Amino acid sequence: LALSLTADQMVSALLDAEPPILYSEYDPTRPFSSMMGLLTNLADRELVHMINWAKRVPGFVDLTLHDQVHLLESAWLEILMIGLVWRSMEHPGKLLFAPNLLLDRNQEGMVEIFDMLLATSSRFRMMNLQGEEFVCLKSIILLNSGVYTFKDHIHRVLDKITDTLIHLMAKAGLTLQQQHQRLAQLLLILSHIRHMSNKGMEHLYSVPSYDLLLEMLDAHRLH
Amino acid sequence: LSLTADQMVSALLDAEPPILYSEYRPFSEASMMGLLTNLADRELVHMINWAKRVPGFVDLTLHDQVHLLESAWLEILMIGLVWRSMEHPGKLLFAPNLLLDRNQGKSVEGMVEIFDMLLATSSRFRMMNLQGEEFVCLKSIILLNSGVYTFTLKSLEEKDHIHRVLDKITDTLIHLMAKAGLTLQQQHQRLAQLLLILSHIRHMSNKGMEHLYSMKVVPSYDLLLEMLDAHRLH
Ligand SMILES: CCCN1CC[C@@H](CCc2ccc([C@@H]3c4ccc(O)cc4CC4(CC4)N3C(=O)c3ccccc3)cc2)C1
Ligand SMILES: CCCN1CC[C@@H](CCc2ccc([C@@H]3c4ccc(O)cc4CC4(CC4)N3C(=O)c3ccccc3)cc2)C1
Repeated sequence: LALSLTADQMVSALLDAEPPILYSEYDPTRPFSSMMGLLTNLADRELVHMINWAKRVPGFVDLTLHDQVHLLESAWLEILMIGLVWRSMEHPGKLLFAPNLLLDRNQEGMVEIFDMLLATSSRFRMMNLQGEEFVCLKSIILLNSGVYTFKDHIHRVLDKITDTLIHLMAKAGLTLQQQHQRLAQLLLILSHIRHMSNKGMEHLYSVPSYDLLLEMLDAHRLH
Repeated sequence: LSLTADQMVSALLDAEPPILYSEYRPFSEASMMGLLTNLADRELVHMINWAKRVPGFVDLTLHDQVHLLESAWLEILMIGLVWRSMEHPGKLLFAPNLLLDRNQGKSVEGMVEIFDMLLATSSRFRMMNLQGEEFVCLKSIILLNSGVYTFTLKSLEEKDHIHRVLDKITDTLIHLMAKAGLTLQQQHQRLAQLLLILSHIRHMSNKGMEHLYSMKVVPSYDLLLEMLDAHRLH
């Protein structure tokens, strides 16, 4: 039934599903120093809203809960990262983790990933990434990050998102050549977001459990 | 940059490296990694020659060429392996005389996880019926794209050039698919499917990089620079 939405209906649904921007849980009256504790706590709170968002991506909830959890397990860090890059676009050289937690690169192994995220924000700024495009990209990360590491339904939803992205670019006046060129440009940034998630995962080990994710998904009560 | 799509395909097909063999030290679990390392080392030399023939690559500085190869070489080995393996379900065709199944990939801690990811990519290629012309385009995208987000006025010019070459490879992939008779819808859908596989190949390369370091092991910047930094005396 979700595969029957029009491109405009798909965009509207994704825009409406957007999660809120959360704040860091630091007392702004106290001394600043604890950064990883604040960032970890923010990420933990941002996961619940991510799950609520995922449940509104058309087609996601037609999957079994087991497969929903596996997609979230694969995608959650990439999704946190692309959200961070999106909100940092208009803050050259800085990362807007929260509206009260804007850090620059001067604030072991952290700067390497900080620089990669700053480079993604700058690429988004160079391409003039639109909000409608960003929500489609985030939905593609959710469905594609865990699809090879477990499928037909996932691929049909991914195809619908590609159609929606192309529709947005055609509506913006791009030529057919510019549409395919921009689609490729946006999807190649996803490979860099995967790379960052991989390197970020290494840095953090230097993971939300299946049960935690399943609990956040709040299963229906008639099994 | 002025090549047509047809000329791009032709240049990429002509640049393709040869399929190398393993030595004919009999094969055993104990000798496996030595055999695979020796093969990869020989493939890397041909990979350098191939890269210099990818349109637009040698227009970049030496330093940037090295950086792009440093970031891409394992992905390139892997996608080559997945392509060689596409017609052999359940097996990885490292060489025509070195065709392994995943039970052979269990002797080393952490190998079977990567082996399975590679088999899954091979299966995906097969389900998509990936064409040879599409493959060489994807391999060229990996070369130009994997390191472009990890690099001055010269750097800005290099990045603009890389993105222009990437755009012409996109145009080439679309041309191939149009020529194959796909609708415009099917063309953008297949372009997206192909490019999303590159995210999985990046993931496999990062996991592979961790596995290689767990064992002992990469081409140094200086080694890659030595092979790329050729003289003109031959
Ligand atoms: C209860 C189960 C355990 N939990 C479950 C979930 C797990 C959470 C681990 C965790 C801890 C911290 C981050 C932040 C963070 C926070 C919010 C954001 O939106 C984005 C980010 C981006 C990010 C990922 C790179 N990050 C860093 O700090 C960082 C930024 C630049 C350079 C180096 C590091 C994300 C994720 C811990
Ligand atoms: C001083 C210079 C040092 N050299 C520089 C170059 C470096 C070479 C390290 C090196 C050693 C071995 C591989 C093989 C290999 C060989 C050929 C192929 O086409 C592809 C592959 C694929 C690959 C990377 C995953 N692999 C494995 O074994 C493997 C396969 C499945 C699961 C787990 C592991 C590649 C690369 C060492």
